[PDB]
Amino acid sequence: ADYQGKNVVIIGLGLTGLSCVDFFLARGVTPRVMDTRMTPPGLDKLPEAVERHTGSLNDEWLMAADLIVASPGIALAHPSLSAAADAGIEIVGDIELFCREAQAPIVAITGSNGKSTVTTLVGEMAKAAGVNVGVGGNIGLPALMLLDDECELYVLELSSFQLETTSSLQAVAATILNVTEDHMDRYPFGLQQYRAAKLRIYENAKVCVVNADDALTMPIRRCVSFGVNMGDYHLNHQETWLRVKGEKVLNVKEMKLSGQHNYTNALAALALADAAGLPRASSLKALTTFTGLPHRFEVVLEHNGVRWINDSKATNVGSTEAALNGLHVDGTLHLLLGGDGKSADFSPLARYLNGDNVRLYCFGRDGAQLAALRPEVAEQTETMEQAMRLLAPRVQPGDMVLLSPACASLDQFKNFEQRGNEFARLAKELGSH
Ligand SMILES: CCCCOc1ccc2cc(S(=O)(=O)N[C@H](CCC(=O)O)C(=O)O)ccc2c1
Repeated sequence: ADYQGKNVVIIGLGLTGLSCVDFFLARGVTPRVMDTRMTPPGLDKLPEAVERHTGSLNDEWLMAADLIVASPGIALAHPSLSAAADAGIEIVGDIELFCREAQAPIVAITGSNGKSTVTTLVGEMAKAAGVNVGVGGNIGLPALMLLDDECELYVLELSSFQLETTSSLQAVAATILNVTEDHMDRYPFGLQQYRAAKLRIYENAKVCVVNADDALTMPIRRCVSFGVNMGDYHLNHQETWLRVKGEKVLNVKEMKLSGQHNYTNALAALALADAAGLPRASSLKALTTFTGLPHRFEVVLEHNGVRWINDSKATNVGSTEAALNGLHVDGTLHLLLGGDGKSADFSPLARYLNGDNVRLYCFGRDGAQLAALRPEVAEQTETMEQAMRLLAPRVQPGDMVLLSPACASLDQFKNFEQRGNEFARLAKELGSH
């Protein structure tokens, strides 16, 4: 694509908004930037020659634009964007701009849970094969920061929000790992509308990879499948093995990751890597070396008979359910829940919270709603720190402390990483004498 002479408006700063700014400048186009936040991240990094408008949208700028580059963090349904669309003004996001330029095949991964794990895994499979790979998108570096004509493969995590503004993706391999309720604050037509956004990832994909166990991951109108008991890629319990069409490929005792949902993450990653043409041996090797992502069921302290686990990356109900389903606790589970629940129904969690060995410590915007899952075993505080200091004295040898909050952190924190980092610091303070 050619942007010379166009009036370009970018909505949303941050590293992504900045990567869009840098993208245009390097192409001889000075964009203008707006953000609904008064002091958006990276404002101080924004070059002085770039005009900016913060604290609201600017309809004069939007309606004058030839191209609007919209952060995934702003709804296309926002009246100002709806007005621009009605006017025939083209709206894209960073992923769209990237796809128009990329000169290597793209593996594209979305889903409500497991997408960063599968993304990072496919990256490691490529690295083990000696492929120059760029890994990022919705995690790590924004996609435009990966663009390099020496890159031989791109592996992108894409959110439902990014997908809504992307039209030119033709993935070599694409998957929706699963679809469970999330982002309902952005999808007023409910679960099918959210699903529709993710289904975009399959458009013009060379191979589609679906979850045999989740019908919502399948196109409305074959794909390769992965699953637990069925699928082209499936599990065999003997010990557990990864299998491809009846052939054993890996005894999961060689994996550092554990738990059934990580075994299906492994299958999804292998299916994508196979479709991308990566050698099978090096892909299997990566499965054995990968240790996990920070904030993803991460043991931050195991001391004095107590495991403290940072699962701050659990920003939705289905992710917290993945941590709880099949969870082994010797003594009492001390579960930290809270933040901005994005209008989620938390009741699917209730079935894991029965018995004499669970306590709930509920905080942030939706703390009262979370406490209400089982009031008799729940405490509510304003902050996660308060919750930690409340629970710490009650922790006994055999117990587990688990931050798996089922909510976005954005009511009280910059992001789930800062929430995880704060938890870890507090765990280390409170978990020794
Ligand atoms: C003009 C836009 C101003 C707001 O900027 C944003 C950019 C990206 C965004 C991405 C998302 S998001 O939904 O993709 N990610 C959050 C992350 C939660 C957490 O880290 O605790 C979530 O899954 O709930 C939400 C809001 C966003 C807002």
